[PDB]
Amino acid sequence: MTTFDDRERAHEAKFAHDAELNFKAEARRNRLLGEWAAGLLGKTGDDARAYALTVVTSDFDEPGDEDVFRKLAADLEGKADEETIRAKMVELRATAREQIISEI
Repeated sequence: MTTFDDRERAHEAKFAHDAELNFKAEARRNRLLGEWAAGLLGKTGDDARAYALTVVTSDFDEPGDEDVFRKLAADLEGKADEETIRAKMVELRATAREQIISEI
């Protein structure tokens, strides 16, 4: 009865016309970071998937806020160095578009 159908995806040239399919890769930078911490925290399957679906802010650019580092170094206590957090998510600017163009 419902008014929806969302089906397979079809990104054919869409990354330089459309918003909707662009948007995911346009951002992505923080969407994949719970999918990192998941495994380290022992989360797998839906335990990973659901956890990943509550990890987005895009913190830690210039000093003035800094909470994600503070929270991760507690949550991930024993599984990430300070530098292991602060060096990682730096590069994911590239990995963000990459993982979409991988898992099309």
